[PDB]
Amino acid sequence: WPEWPQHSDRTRRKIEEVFQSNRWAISGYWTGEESMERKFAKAFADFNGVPYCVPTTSGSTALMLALEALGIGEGDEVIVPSLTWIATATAVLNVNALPVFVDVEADTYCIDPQLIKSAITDKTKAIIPVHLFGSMANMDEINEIAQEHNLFVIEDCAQSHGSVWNNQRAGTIGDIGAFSCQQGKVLTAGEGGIIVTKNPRLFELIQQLRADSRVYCDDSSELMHGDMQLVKKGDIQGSNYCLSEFQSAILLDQLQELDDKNAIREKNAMFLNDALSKIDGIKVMKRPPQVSRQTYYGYVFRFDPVKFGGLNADQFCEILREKLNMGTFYLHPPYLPVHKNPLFCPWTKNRYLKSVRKTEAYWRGLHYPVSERASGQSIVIHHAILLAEPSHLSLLVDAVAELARKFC
Amino acid sequence: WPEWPQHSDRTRRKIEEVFQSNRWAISGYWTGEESMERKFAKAFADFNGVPYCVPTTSGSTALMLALEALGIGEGDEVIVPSLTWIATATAVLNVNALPVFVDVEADTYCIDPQLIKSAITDKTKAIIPVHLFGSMANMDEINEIAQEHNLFVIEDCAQSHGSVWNNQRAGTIGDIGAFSCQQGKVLTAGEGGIIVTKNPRLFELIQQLRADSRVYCDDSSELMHGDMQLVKKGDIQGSNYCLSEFQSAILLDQLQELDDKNAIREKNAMFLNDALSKIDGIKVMKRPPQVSRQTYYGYVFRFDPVKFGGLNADQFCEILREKLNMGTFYLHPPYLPVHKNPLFCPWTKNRYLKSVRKTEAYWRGLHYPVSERASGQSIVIHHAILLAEPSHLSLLVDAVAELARKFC
Ligand SMILES: Cc1ncc(COP(=O)(O)O)c(CN)c1O
Ligand SMILES: Cc1ncc(COP(=O)(O)O)c(CN)c1O
Repeated sequence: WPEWPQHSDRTRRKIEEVFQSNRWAISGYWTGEESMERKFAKAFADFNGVPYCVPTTSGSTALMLALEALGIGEGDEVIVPSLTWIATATAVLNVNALPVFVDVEADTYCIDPQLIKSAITDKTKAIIPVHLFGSMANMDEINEIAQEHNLFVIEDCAQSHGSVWNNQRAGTIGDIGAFSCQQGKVLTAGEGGIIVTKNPRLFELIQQLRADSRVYCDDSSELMHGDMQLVKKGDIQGSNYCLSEFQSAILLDQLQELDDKNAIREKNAMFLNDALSKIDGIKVMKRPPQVSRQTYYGYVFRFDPVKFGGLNADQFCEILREKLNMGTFYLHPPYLPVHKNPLFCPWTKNRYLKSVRKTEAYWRGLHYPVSERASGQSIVIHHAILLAEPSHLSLLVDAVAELARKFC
Repeated sequence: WPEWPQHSDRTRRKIEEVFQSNRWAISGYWTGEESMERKFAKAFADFNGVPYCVPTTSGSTALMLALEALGIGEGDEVIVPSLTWIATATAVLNVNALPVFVDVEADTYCIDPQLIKSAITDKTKAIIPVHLFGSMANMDEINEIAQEHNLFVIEDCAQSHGSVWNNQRAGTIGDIGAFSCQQGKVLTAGEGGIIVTKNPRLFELIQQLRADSRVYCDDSSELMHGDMQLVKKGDIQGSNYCLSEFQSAILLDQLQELDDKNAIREKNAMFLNDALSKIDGIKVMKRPPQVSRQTYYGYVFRFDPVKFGGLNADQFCEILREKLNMGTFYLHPPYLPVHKNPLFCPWTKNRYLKSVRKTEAYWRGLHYPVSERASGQSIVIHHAILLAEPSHLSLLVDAVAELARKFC
């Protein structure tokens, strides 16, 4: 089976270019030509059809800085989906705000717009929709709600680089878009993050937030070898969340084939959708008409335990991995909801305000039915598998079909 | 003149090893052999003679996590020197605590122990001494004060990798040591950070704080290809501050020659100390008897404006750079004190608690005479210059000597 990550001599070439420039950080001085960071930023901005792009250290930090740039802090509430990686919620706690969970839709696993209004209070300042696995949150409904209630929208696109909703790439629709480039993502450098926005003011603030209150110099063409490209601004307090040049170089390389590989993943995902949907008891995810291009970080399908011998997703996956010989990293059940995830334990850290970290019972006692049911009756196939030949993917289909015949 | 950073085919070899392992992140699965992160951690721990080492994303984040691990948060005060990079103070604000500045010593530019007591209040929980440029803070005095007042000590070693005080490497003396591996530092991968501690409990907490509440599995030798090396713990809430494998690889390479290069820098620094000290009006930094090995991230010497035509450090440096033909990055005046640095502007961010960010007047109105005088009558030579041949360094000495004769 295809493995992940993937590299080529082109990747090595980009790394060699960093060594030749002898500039390993954006805070390093100008050595003659543009930094890998800015070259990648320009390329990704074009890819996303978004005015501004600022690379950073991780998707988690990308989310945090997005919140900081919007002026979110103590006393504020931010609405987030219960089903997602814990970072979507911890980024909120990191800025002293309170994450407020809302359940997801049964057929997309993305935040349910019809449950958002009920969670809005006078403290609500933003919503962080997540385009989970291989689906997009309903940005039409979400932006309508955000507009009516004067709320900001931050798109968590860590699992949807390149997805398109009504001809707008994921991340360009909300006020600020955040991406992760951690190893498992479709665009990766091992570690890495990306922030994008259409607003010029936010672009300046984001730069400062990740470069110790600094911004790019007025004109890079006027720079001489030895001159600093980052200059003081001081409009907003920032810290160091600069991506290394080695990572920006790898991202530049990986980006050149992102659209093509996403196209392959989608072709195969659709193939699976039509094949798996014919099996009684299997339900594929519902694709919104507004989505013209879907990036599949993870291919998800659901099953009815009643029609599959009462198996839970863990057992279902174990059976499939044995039959297909693929690793746990590549075929497994979805995350546990954030409020139930052992990795989510805000109350254990004094750094968090007592008013927002609450107590163990406060979070664990929350109830979000749809999100909770997900890890028990859904199967997630990592995108690398979607790069395999159709003949190979057919084996997965046959496996699910066999298992089904075993209970029919 | 020698430039920085510096690499070799050994550096390229380490990078190729990461590509061969196809594991680019510590959160990636086991691919057969130990991660670059753990190999570097083990090597650096041996280098520092410290029990535990956890690599992270930056020196700024290293400081922040050190504070989080010690339980520092809202309502706490942390004593820091006025003369240092702004991160020493912003890391404190990042955990919702209040940084409290103390002036530095005239002949070392490190926090003045005799001024620390006066700053201690019932809210004080820790002290963050910084081993600035080419000097070490008096750890004897600081640990005595910390012991008497029940305070934690976090050593900011971003500018002193390898320094030795009473046969203990910088960072191993306090409760937790933090290091930066940003491009300009003596040990670098473009971006990067390191945390070290002697305490087993803190080691576990630090791991979780940088890996989303996870720790290393019980035994890596029992791991099969495909298995995750990071496992859930949940004793303390963490976020993602994992160093990429590419960076850990470069650090492993750079570490192998760190001690030798530091030895060269020190030999040359001493040469300069004996030569420059003979010039009327020039004062070298005072080296504590307890320091047996001094890492010179920056070589600093002071001058008496009264004996040097009233020149300020900026003009003095401009003259020297013209005569020696070296860049501003390599020869320049010290930082402005943190409270006066335009990059330090806590009041501009809502993320910070109103109680700790205060106002512009609160910080800018502070007064720390020694730290303030530093940027006006001190010259800093970047460590790369200290790797030059003695004959070349003599040119610097001749330049200062010429300038002196011009005012005599
Ligand atoms: C929705 C979401 N947000 C944020 C993150 C964090 O990304 P990172 O591990 O690069 O800090 C992830 C997982 N990578 C995620 O799935
Ligand atoms: C004392 C000190 N602390 C922390 C830092 C921050 O280091 P970093 O740029 O790797 O986040 C620096 C400068 N690198 C520093 O001099």
